[PDB]
Amino acid sequence: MAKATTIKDAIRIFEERKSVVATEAEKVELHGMIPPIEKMDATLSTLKACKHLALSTNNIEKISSLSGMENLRILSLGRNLIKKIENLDAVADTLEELWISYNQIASLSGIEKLVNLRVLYMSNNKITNWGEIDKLAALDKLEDLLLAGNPLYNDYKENNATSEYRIEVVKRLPNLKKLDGMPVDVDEREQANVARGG
Repeated sequence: MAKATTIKDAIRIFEERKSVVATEAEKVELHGMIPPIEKMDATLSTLKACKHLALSTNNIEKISSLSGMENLRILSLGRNLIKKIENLDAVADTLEELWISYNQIASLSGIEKLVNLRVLYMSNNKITNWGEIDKLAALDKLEDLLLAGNPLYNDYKENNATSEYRIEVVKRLPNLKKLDGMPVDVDEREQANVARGG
């Protein structure tokens, strides 16, 4: 369990605790992070040598290195926790491929940005603000996004609204190309035929 203070301490701690090979590496493969993360001086410097960030379980209490994460492009993460929003803006502005199996969020700006990104995978995300999250989450534009785990979508209908979203994509096809393709089930050729045909 490496903490999150300075760049020398953050990487040295990650090399002695998580036993990883950051060293300002363009691609770092860590496992777990520290929940009180706030000042990422390492991100600020490693930003020059930053491109792919890989993690497994990381809680985020705060985040001051938004510009540091503002240069990330690939994010290999499987579980992360976030309550406020102070990084998803720049992170969503520069990220391209965000892989997040589990991720809990509760900020309208964070969700709108991370979803506004290019392609993202969320099989276990935590969002319950259906009111704005539903459409405000780039629902009518979002390029590629996988959503198969959350109270919002599960509130609509576990496996009854997901496929419905697919029919809305094939019919209302505005910008988004892969708005949660999990429920595709090769039925878009039939469901969208009965929904788009009539």
